[PDB]
Amino acid sequence: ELPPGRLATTEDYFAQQAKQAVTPDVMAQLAYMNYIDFISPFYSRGCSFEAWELKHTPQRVIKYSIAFYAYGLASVALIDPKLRALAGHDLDIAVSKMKCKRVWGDWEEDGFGTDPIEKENIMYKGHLNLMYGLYQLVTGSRRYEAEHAHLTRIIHDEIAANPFAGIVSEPDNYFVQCNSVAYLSLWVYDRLHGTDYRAATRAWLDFIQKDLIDPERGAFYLSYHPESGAVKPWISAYTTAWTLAMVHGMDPAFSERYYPRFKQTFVEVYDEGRKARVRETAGTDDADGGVGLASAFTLLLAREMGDQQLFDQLLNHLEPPAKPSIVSASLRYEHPGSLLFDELLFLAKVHAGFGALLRMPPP
Amino acid sequence: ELPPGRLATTEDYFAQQAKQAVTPDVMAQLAYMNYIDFISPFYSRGCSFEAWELKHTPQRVIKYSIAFYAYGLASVALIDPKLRALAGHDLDIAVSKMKCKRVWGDWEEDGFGTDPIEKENIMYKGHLNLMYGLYQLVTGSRRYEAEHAHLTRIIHDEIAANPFAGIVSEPDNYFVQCNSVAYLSLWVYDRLHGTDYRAATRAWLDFIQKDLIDPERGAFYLSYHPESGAVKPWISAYTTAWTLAMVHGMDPAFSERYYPRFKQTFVEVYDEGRKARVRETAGTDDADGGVGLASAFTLLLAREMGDQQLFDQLLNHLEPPAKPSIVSASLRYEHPGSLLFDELLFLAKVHAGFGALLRMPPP
Amino acid sequence: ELPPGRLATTEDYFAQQAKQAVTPDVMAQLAYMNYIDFISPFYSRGCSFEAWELKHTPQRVIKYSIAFYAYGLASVALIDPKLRALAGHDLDIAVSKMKCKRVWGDWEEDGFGTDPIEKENIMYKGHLNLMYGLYQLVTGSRRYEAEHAHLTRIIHDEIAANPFAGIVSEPDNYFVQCNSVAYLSLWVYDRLHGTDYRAATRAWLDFIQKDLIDPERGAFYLSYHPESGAVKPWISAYTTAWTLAMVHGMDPAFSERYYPRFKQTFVEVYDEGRKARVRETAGTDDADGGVGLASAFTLLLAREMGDQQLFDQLLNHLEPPAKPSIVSASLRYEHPGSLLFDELLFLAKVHAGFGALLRMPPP
Amino acid sequence: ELPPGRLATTEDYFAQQAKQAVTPDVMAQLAYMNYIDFISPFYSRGCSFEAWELKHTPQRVIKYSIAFYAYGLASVALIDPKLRALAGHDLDIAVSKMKCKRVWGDWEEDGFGTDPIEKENIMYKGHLNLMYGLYQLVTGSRRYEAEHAHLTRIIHDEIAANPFAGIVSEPDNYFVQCNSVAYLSLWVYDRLHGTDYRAATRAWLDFIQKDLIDPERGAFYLSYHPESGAVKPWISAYTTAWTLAMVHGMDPAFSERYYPRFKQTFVEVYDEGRKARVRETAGTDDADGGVGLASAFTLLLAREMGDQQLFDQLLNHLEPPAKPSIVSASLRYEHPGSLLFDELLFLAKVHAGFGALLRMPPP
Amino acid sequence: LPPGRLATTEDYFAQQAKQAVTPDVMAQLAYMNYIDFISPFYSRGCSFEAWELKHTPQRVIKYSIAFYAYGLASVALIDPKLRALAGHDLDIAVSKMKCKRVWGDWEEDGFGTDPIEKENIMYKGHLNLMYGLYQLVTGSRRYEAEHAHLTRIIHDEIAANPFAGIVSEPDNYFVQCNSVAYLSLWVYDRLHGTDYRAATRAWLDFIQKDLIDPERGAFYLSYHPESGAVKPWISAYTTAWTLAMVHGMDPAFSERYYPRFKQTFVEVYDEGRKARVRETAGTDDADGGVGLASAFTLLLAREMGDQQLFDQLLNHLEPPAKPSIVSASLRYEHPGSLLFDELLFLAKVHAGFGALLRMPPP
Repeated sequence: ELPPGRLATTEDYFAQQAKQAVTPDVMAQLAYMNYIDFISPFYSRGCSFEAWELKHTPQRVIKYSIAFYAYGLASVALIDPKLRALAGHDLDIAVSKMKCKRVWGDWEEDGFGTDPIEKENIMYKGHLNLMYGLYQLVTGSRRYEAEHAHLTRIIHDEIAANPFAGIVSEPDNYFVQCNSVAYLSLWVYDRLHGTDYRAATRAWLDFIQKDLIDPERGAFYLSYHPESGAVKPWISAYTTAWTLAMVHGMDPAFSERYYPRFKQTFVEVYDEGRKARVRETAGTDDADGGVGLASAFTLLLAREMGDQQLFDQLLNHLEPPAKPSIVSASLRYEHPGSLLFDELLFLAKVHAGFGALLRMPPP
Repeated sequence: ELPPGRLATTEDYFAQQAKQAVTPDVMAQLAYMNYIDFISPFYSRGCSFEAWELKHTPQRVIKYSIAFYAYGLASVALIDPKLRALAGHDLDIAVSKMKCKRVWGDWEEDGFGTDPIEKENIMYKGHLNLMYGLYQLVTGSRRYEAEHAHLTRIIHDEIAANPFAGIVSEPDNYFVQCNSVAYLSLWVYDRLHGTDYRAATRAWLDFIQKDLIDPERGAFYLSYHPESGAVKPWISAYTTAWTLAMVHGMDPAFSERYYPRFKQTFVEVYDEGRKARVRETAGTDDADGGVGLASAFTLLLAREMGDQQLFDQLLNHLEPPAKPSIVSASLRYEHPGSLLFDELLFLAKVHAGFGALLRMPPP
Repeated sequence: ELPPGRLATTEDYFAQQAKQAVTPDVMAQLAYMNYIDFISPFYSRGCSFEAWELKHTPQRVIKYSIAFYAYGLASVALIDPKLRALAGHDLDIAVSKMKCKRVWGDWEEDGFGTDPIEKENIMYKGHLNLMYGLYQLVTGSRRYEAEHAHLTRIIHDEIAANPFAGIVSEPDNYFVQCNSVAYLSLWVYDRLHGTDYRAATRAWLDFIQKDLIDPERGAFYLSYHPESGAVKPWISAYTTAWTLAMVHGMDPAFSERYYPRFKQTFVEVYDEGRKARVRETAGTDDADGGVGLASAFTLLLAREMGDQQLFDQLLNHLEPPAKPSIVSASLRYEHPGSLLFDELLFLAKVHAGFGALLRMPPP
Repeated sequence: ELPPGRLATTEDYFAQQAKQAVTPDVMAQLAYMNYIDFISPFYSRGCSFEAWELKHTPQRVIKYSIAFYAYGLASVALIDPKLRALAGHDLDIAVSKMKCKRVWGDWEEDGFGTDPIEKENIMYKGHLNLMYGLYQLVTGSRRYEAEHAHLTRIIHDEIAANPFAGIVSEPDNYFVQCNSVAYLSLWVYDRLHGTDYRAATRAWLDFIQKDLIDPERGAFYLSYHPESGAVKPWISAYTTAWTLAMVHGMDPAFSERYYPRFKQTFVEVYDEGRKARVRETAGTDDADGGVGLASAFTLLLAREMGDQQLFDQLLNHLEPPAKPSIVSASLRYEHPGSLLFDELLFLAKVHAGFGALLRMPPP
Repeated sequence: LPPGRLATTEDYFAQQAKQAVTPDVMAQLAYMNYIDFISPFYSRGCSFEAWELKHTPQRVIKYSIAFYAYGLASVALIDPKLRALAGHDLDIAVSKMKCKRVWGDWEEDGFGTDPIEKENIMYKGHLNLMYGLYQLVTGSRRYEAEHAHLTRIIHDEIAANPFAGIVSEPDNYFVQCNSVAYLSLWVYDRLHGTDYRAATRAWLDFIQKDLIDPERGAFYLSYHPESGAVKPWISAYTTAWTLAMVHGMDPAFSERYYPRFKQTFVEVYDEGRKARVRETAGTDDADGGVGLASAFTLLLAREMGDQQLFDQLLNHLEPPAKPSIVSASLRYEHPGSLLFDELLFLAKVHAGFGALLRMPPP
């Protein structure tokens, strides 16, 4: 059956790639993304952010919104070849908008520098480098090749120069989740050019397993701070869910080791097995604390790991209270339950696996 | 009878040109446009937009407001010779205001360039080139002749240089409706100077019939993107209504072919044949989705095509809930149902046909 | 008797000059104008507009507020010699405040220039030139003589250089009412210096009788636009009332010709002959449309023309619903019915005739 | 007895100097003035006006607030020697704050000049010159001696240059009350240095008795305007009360002459002799019109003239409806009835007489 | 456990011995560190989102950051597993303290463009103590150059003044702000083996002559060197803060006045279960003025080892503030004063300013 308040079955979402068609509700999300002049997020390459003003997206989170849209569009390209030209066009726009000062300008306003790419700031330039790669996989266009080579060399050189494996975001803030994106961006560059930038990944997976994970609980600590050597002593569900999802595309064995322990630690099954919600940290019964993204990031992880049961449970918790409706063949939510809501449900519904995106066949 | 909340019969609007007089409610709209110091839209040539601030007109849509007023005024000049001097004065102001940075400045704010005319941006300069032509047909004034020749040569050269037939708006955004205006502006230049810029029209009508239209449904796709070759895979009522209305003035056979199919696809007759409302896309029962202009643009198409029944039905849907009143011989609407409301009802009530404007007798 | 909500009889207002005393309510208006530190309009020469902020006076209309106060004060000087020194002091302040950028700055904000006097802008500099003259008639002070000569020569030279008789306001906007003030300012300069700048008046009265008036209806068209020669094809009561009032001081025969026709066209007597209200244009029953000044400007015209009956009727319409009260010997209105309310009722109550102000005896 | 809503008896206020102690409520006012970090008026020398922002004090009136606090503090120094060091410290701050541009900057914003001291502006620099003097009488400090000599010489030279006796405020605005302060400041300089700047006072008292006072009513006209010779033809209670209070310190005979006539003209005793309120002008029954300070300035005059009965009557009108309370040994009013409320009640409660302040013994 | 309290007074006082913070202190550290962008200790940036959300007035941000820092230095001493974290938070505390949002009132008031060069001890005293506590906790020489520069400015300015200490605003002398400056010299001396603290004896002599009422054990509000004036009101928050800091330099001084301070200002109520603190004399009203007398006295009670008064004050302060833990993170629905979560944090963990001085190295 179709549980109440849902738009399509878990069977339907997982069958999209095989049926070579997106579900009607994913098509209605692409319509929200592309249809109305000026105010749709993928209307033009311009430095126009009307779509994010209307959703009340905080400035600091727009970079994550654009990136999550981009990762979803790369899966749409793989699902339906008739939509691959459209997905490529949207990715062109995603890259253009990602480079606008509205998106990266927090870096300058906080006093960290005038150039968002030259040093640090992996939370921005990791996502940008992955988007450059996914654009070229999807389209075969060399439009951003020069910028892509420049940013990839910056990421490689900065990893090589650091005593810890990886790159900080704000100075003296190290986040595994933001590093995972940077490392995946090196895999994609290597797939495009036959280079071996991804070689640095082994050292990184060794490093994050020493100080930054609780292996019994299958959960990463919130953050690391190289100057003091401090690890914030709380484990984080959203941090772990995101990291495991991306690492599965580079070292599947790593994510398969920790995933069942991650679920025991954080996932609460309820309503006689029909629903699930995710605790953000230990020592609490409360779901979706902190940034409120544990359930939505776990939905993406469930998709990456092929876990239909947990996917169905999480989507039954997340989607119905958001009261989705289709108006003029376009998807809207009356009560989005978190930041980045339509972005993450879109991405989770279409996600083909970061592994599959790496191996994407040419046009 | 006169249906309730309407100001004049469909017979009266269609009879204006023959009776050589505008209806009282059209005269009351011209009064709103011209009467009150400072706050009327056609008060002066200055870069003053108080009239648009009071209507809460979004910046990006002011260019369309001024242009629609201009197209209406050109029909007023043809209807009533006693109003032709007034119409000419308002068109002078329309051109002046259209050149103010408040109107075109989105082009610079989005990062596309400091000059709105030199390349691309046909959604602005197409309307501006048509207004230059209509000003000169109405008045016989050579005030803008030099600017008109310069912009016409830019449009001609840009068409000749493109591998696709026509000109983009934002870079890599191609809209048939905005191109239709550019092509009509070449017909008007040709009428004024005995040139053959309109020769490029055949190639354009061939091109938009290959990839950009669904001929069974008589409906254009939303947009085309030359870099990717992508066509947004949704059909658009407002896009089609506007395009067919303008093309009818250049190749009437083209619009006559698609019009009946356009009506089957999008038009919903309701209230026992008294009213009509227009769906914006396929796969929905919802009227006036998207930008919300399908009904109002179809009202203009009905006028262009001489379809009194559909004109009457659409106006019975649009005008009454907007609660029009005449106060001190000046027309206002308490609840305009869309953007550009008074502009499009004005234009639809007076529209003599784009063909007739081309053949306008001298003063 | 004294109708309800009125403060004094029409007989009393018309008798003030003969009794050599203003009525107590006019004295209470002078107190509003002069009494309270900082917030009274005539507190100081400074560029301080607290009095206009408290009345919510729109920026563009402050120049008209100051001017109307000034015209009233010139009549106060003529009515009561004991108040002539005070009236002169208020006129000093009126001239100073008129020259503040808060007052003329719209000229620069609209993009027309950085100097409000060098060319055009007669709606500002006409009023300023008349105020310079009235200040010197009232006081005998040579304080502004140099500025007065400079501005009078600018107005004279600009009239001489124009192919039409007079001067525009905004570029290509000609208003008879604003020109009437400029021409009267030349009569006043001539009275002060024995010059013949007023000679240009004959050509102006000839010109405004050809194209700008409807002689059967005794009413001026809204405006004239010299580039196109277009006349906005609506007649205006406030335009006509103001123009006839000022022209009566230069060519009384002209205003006497049109006044009875003006009243038939626009004035509605109601409440069994006790009240009157003025239509702003033709083809309406609605009173005080447009800027909403037709009744108040007609009150001043009735005073200028010596029409006690119409004066009484208009004041019975205007004053009572405004709910005037005297607090601490100072006049206030709870519900002013229009812009410039206290200014125009003040001016109409004291107005000695523009002819009489011209012939003002020395101090 | 102690009337209801009062904090201390008139007997207690008048006995403070003799008992060498301020009343508890005066001590609680000094606490409001000095206690809370940042937001108390006498917190620091800085250009910080948080205390005046919280009381919503209009910018133009801050100069008067600081000055009235200063005059009160000079009496506190005389009443209680244990508080004289504190009073001196507060006067140091009063002088510093008085010199901040927030306080004098209206002079520049109005266009009268960039220097508030060089010419005119006696409403500011009169108060500043008196404060320099009172600071030095109270403390013996030579901190401001150089500035004090410079400003005293400016005042002396400007009096000597004027054809009328005294100095204008805004150009062409002469106020007796603001002049009275300037003249008293010369008496204080003379007491400090054995000079004879006060010699100019005889000519000033002769001048203000000719044109500026109504001798029958014992009341000064609102203001004088030297360029026109105009006297605003209304008498002013607050103007007269302030002037007589200050003149009593220089020529007691002058104030004793007019005081009984001032009370007949303006003071209304009510509630069977228990209360009094003061009319601001003639030809009204309304109390505290205009700036609303007639009652509070008359309270200070009653104190200066030793009139316990009128002091008690006015304080019974002013204090109770203001709903005073002491919280944490600090005085507040829930409903202050006028501008400068706590400042003027403070000053009136402590005022030792301007004569006594002149004769202040050294520390 | 009284209702609306989160932990017993026994639990807070036992933290150092148990080498663990209580769960509610851990939940305060989580509020301080957990959520991206909006948590106060998220980054070194000149970003004040955390203080915008708490509606912290500009002039008081400097005190918020400093009180967090003093609490974190005690956390380092209580739980060695949290000492690296506390060091990281102190790094951020110092960075944020140097942002113009924090010190910029000095320039807006017209006193100067440099907040460190002269005067302004209410700012640079706290900053100099934070530089010291950062280096005690971490061993990091990151700020050593700035710390030496500011310490030498404070020493030279004390040496130049005819009164013992340094003004805040020009001609405003506050004992509480000076107490911090002097303690910052003790910490510099502990780090470098210098004798800047030598100036302390003259300072304790001076504040006992004119600035205290010894019968009432209470300091006057402020002193003004140009006039020699002492504002003639005694202040509870002024005294509580000063006695707490002086206890770390001259314990005998604070032990002399503490019992008299309590008689003068502290009101025990609700049958001995609660206490609240009068801000001045001649009033029955509690927590007048800046409203910090009760919260500063809670810190003093902790410094002086007075469990009974600590329990009484916390029973007055915490329950009406309606604390709750959501997702292992502490919030208060109705904070009863400025700097509420900052001062309850500091009072719950405070090991004594003496103990912080003697902090064992990394």
